[PDB]
Amino acid sequence: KVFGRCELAAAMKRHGLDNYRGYSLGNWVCAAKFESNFNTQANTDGSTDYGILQINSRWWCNDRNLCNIPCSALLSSDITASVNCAKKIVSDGNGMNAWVAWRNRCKGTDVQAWIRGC
Ligand SMILES: [Cl-]
Repeated sequence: KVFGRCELAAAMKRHGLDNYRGYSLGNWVCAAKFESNFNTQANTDGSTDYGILQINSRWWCNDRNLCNIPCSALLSSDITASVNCAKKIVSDGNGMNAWVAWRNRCKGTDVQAWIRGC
């Protein structure tokens, strides 16, 4: 499943990411756009970032996994386990700066523009 922007915005609001750990919905939508282009199935060091948030296996999944899920569970058409693992990740202490693409592209911009027009 490759989502659309509004479709995705609605799913993320559904799983309760609008203002989660401080971050408004746009930050999340903005990150999915540049990490996966909204594709729900997507080395260099360890191996493999999985899914629409592109969660790295070295740490978060097993393919000691921190989120307590397999990495296959970051590939289905619904985004539910992804979002749960996202929820643990963003509360390590580094926030959304975990996601590189978020730090270089979304941080500081007008991120509400990603939830305007839906
Ligand atoms: Cl934070």
